Amino acid sequence: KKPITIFGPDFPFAFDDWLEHPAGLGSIPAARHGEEVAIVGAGIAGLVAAYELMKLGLKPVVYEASKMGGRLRSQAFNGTDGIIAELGGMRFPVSSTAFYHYVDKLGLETKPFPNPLTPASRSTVIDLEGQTYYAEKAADLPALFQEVTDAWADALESGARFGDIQQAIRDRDVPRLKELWNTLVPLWDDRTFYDFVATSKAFAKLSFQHREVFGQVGFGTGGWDSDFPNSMLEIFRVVMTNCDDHQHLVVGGVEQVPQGIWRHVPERCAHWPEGTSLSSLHGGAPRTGVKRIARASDGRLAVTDNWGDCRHYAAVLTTCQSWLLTTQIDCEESLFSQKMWMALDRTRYMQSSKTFVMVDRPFWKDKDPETGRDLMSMTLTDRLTRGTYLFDNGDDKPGVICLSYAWMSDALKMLPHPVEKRVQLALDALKKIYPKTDIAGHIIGDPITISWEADPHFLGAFKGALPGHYRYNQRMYAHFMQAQMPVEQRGIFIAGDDVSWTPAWVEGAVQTSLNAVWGIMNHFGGKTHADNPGPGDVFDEIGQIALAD
Amino acid sequence: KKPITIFGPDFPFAFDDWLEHPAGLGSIPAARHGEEVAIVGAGIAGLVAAYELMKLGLKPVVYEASKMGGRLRSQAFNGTDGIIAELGGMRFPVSSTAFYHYVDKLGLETKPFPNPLTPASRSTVIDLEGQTYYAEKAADLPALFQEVTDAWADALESGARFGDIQQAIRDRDVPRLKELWNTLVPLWDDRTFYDFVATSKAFAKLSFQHREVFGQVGFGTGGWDSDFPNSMLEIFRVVMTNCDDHQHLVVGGVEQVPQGIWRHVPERCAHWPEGTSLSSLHGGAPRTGVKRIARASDGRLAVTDNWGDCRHYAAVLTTCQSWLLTTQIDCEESLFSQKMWMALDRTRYMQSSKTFVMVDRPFWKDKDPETGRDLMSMTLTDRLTRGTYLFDNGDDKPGVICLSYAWMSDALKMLPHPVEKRVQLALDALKKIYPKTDIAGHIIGDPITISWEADPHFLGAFKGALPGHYRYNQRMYAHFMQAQMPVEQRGIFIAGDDVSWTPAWVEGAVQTSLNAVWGIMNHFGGKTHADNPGPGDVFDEIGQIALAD
Ligand SMILES: Cc1cc2nc3c(=O)[nH]c(=O)nc-3n(C[C@H](O)[C@H](O)[C@H](O)COP(=O)(O)OP(=O)(O)OC[C@H]3O[C@@H](n4cnc5c(N)ncnc54)[C@H](O)[C@@H]3O)c2cc1C
Ligand SMILES: Cc1cc2nc3c(=O)[nH]c(=O)nc-3n(C[C@H](O)[C@H](O)[C@H](O)COP(=O)(O)OP(=O)(O)OC[C@H]3O[C@@H](n4cnc5c(N)ncnc54)[C@H](O)[C@@H]3O)c2cc1C
Ligand SMILES: NCCC[C@H](N)C(=O)O
Ligand SMILES: NCCC[C@H](N)C(=O)O
Ligand SMILES: NCCC[C@H](N)C(=O)O
Ligand SMILES: NCCC[C@H](N)C(=O)O
Repeated sequence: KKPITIFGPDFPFAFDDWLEHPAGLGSIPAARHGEEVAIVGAGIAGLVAAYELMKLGLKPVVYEASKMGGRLRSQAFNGTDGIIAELGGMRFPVSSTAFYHYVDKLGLETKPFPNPLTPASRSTVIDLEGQTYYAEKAADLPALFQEVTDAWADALESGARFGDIQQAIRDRDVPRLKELWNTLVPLWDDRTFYDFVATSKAFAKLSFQHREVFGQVGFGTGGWDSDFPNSMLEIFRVVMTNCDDHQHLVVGGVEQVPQGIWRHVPERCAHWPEGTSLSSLHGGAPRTGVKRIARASDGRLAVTDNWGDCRHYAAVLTTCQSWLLTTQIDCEESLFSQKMWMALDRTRYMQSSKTFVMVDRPFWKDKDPETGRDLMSMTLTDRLTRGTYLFDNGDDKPGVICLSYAWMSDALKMLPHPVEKRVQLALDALKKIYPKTDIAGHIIGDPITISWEADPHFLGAFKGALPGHYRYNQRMYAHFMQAQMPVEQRGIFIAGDDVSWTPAWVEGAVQTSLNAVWGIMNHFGGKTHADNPGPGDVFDEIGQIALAD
Repeated sequence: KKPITIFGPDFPFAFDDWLEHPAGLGSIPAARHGEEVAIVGAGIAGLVAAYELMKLGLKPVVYEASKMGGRLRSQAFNGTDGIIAELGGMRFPVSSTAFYHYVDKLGLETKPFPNPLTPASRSTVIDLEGQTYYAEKAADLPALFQEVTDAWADALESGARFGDIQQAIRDRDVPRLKELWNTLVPLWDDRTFYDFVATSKAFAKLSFQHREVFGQVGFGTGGWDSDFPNSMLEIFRVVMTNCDDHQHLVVGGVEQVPQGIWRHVPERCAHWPEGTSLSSLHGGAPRTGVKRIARASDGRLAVTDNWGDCRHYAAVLTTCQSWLLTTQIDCEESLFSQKMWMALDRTRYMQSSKTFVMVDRPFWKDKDPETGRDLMSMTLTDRLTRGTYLFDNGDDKPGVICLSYAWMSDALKMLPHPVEKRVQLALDALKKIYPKTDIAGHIIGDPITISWEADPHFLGAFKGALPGHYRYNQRMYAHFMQAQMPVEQRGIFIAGDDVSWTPAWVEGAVQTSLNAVWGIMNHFGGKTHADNPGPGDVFDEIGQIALAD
């Protein structure tokens, strides 16, 4: 059967085909070869754009204020080789075909992520209101859990034509997909996920506790409560494109994706000599953080770095999170329309924390000879840790444990606390769940934590779309299409997962980046090859519907 | 006409009458006079309770981990007398009768708060998408604003029987209020404010922009967007009890409320000698922060402070924000039912930042002879400052300007930034609005800022009730009623504005405190006088409806 992929629904362009086609993404007039384009941010969106623009014969100049990779960050533990904690993105749905294009291009290895109740996880434990349930398959759970699942399946089929939309995605039937999706847009933009859940037939006829347990742990594979306030359109996108199943981790860390793109030598670039990579073009490193972007008096865009160094470019791509164009960069107001500012400024970010330790061995696989149970499981709880994940690196390697992965309120619980207290709070919660398991005794190396909200170069883990934000996201996603733009707004571009329709998913950063590549190519008077048309060649036909004032 | 007051709707008890009645709040058996009751937190809820319990003949022992007054905090500027910035609560609706009972008791002076389009504000400026509107009265504003107001009035009357509910409040017609209110509870618990707005007839027939403007500035008297995700029941409570109009500030700072309660000598206490105040009972200061609460082997509650000192009490009231009973205090898990923990733990906190400067004089009242406009106005914008308030202390005193009062996303935009950058960001935004006004030149003293989310003794400005949180709030509000509780859960109490139905409003802290006074009196075998019945005497009859599982 044809795989589900992140194929629209908003802009069902085949990015994977565009990338794989042997003609390449297009071309730029030879007279513009070697011209510079500024790229703000060295995360996945900045680097994907830089890489493909280099291939088209431009000289991207990437600036990075903090760390290479942005929210793809894999921190090594003390003294180890190949043992990392994924601080940002960690579980990549195989529906992410644009992303996986680069993963494959680098020859990186992936393996199934130990999500609860999957073959990669031996066991799961749910702990709610002081009651603990062990499962090695879904059927092992109390009846309430299958009831929640059935009600969710049914609410999605009844309220979104889930099956029909997924079939259309499988077959890449664009006219059908748009018809279905475009029906849903004005009906669900303005409504929350919780409203979708509460007012569904399947859940309205169940107890409040079914809804509540759905929030805390779902049907035993993951909680939803942090996303309850979001526009249901966001959740539809996630489930319809299977963002929420068949996920892999990148072995050795996903940070190897941005780092590898930086160093990767394409077989063929336009203009550049053999052996050219982004790295070599920069002499090893991106430029420092950007402090200012303004229209210069020669018409170009002036980008000023932290040290006052000012350079001029025909085009500038920004990939930082949207608030940073006010908060961290002095970005001249007339460079975006007031409608674009409102979209960039009203956009909301979700908070997230993760706290990891390393352990001497995957001791959780040991059996409690009294009960038959693993000493420790993938843990979902209403306690402060919320989600605990177990990473097995082989019987003879240390294990890693994400003691707590938390979002929104539960992340904000940890905000002001240092790592020692984070870990202690988590161990004390996990001691309530597993009173007989000595986790502490196995812990080695250093403890690693993060709060994405705290960091001024991110002001959050990822966007979450509120009700009524469809029009904002539509403005942002379409910004790379500039033919109708006032001339004073042209030449600056945006990309990244906040521009995307699917914010907490790396595929959205990749796809928007590729749209910007097309926009920038076009800006330099370039164009796609006639046999491999690109995003902006079809955008007016199959792009996101616009809503009324 | 009889005033609107914060009279239910959930528990329409006449706290004001209770407080004012000459008999007093009740009594406790003489044998228990002088016994201690621990109070965690010296904000308004802890201090009200402590004050009323002292009057009944107990010895409250108040602990405070940080600053007296909690979220009633008035910081004096360098070198000045009587010139303060309100860092927490600042505008107290006159419908807050229990609160104003204590304000009057202390003889404190109040004056109308300079909200937009009131007599206390001379002018207001709205700045949206780069367009600026000046108004000295509502009619000065473009027609869109009156439309938004009409639609909101209409959505409230149509969807909530606002007029009826308000009449029932004016008349303190308890059966009618409850009938009207109880109808709304199951219908709106699970739905957001934005949903109520979008799906109203009045707004559904207006452009998206009408909704949007309503979020950003309302109808020209205040924005609603940070409250859009909350349960609509919360909002109903606000508007029905006039929390959102006729607001006063306390002259010299509202922190004079908690500080004067601490020092106030009642005419008559049971047991204590004349001249007794909370201060004199404590020898001048509350005890330090609490680190632990547990059941002791004598059957009392053990409270352990930061320095390891452990003291035992027949009753403990905690008034810190609910998360802190896991995050900051080791509070023995069996002291609360699991249902209670879940309420305490799931409760969500809103973020808030304010940044104030002092100016040499109220220069904003000067006229621009070219335009006839004030040099500066009460400012509502979509720019990052959001709301700017102007505080006139008289022509011959310095003025105070709250450069930016922001909530949620717009507060999170400032989170990691220091005060200098906060003030500069705000002055730059205000320069875009008022390009001809030199604010900087009038600024003297020190700048003052806060972010309530950042402080570990608060983990936010105040609760905001999410959809589906009615049951949690019902559990917490009712926790002072302990006759059916397991014995192990009795004797600990909670109060404060997160226990209340009206979280960002001081009256809710006062009303819950008073309930807990009742509970604690009852716990010590005391009771109200027959001619002045108290909260728990009528709670089972007029209390908040419970919802089904
Ligand atoms: C906690 C968490 C878990 C996640 N889990 C998943 C997952 O399981 N699966 C999945 O697919 N996706 C996941 N994601 C999302 C994925 O990681 C992102 O969508 C993607 O990494 C974002 O890429 P980006 O290039 O848009 O932005 P970023 O990586 O944010 O890149 C922007 C870069 O801009 C830089 N920058 C900022 N300001 C400046 C300045 N003034 N000058 C120069 N540079 C600047 C930043 O430092 C950063 O490096 C997760 C994200 C988080 C936060
Ligand atoms: C930014 C903001 C604006 C507001 N504006 C308004 C307004 O305009 N009008 C209005 O009516 N209301 C307003 N409020 C609400 C009002 O300020 C609150 O409702 C009220 O002050 C809350 O009082 P409380 O006693 O419940 O809690 P708190 O004031 O939080 O007091 C609890 C105390 O417990 C202490 N504590 C915490 N942990 C411990 C520990 N482990 N041991 C000992 N002590 C501890 C804290 O330090 C704190 O002093 C506002 C609040 C804020 C934050
Ligand atoms: N199970 C009830 C206690 C949960 C605890 N307050 C926590 O957040 O972990
Ligand atoms: N809404 C939960 C966050 C989604 C995130 N991409 C994750 O998979 O963890
Ligand atoms: N409306 C003009 C732009 C606003 C600017 N990004 C700000 O946050 O203030
Ligand atoms: N979040 C809106 C209410 C906040 C507060 N009571 C105020 O008037 O500022």
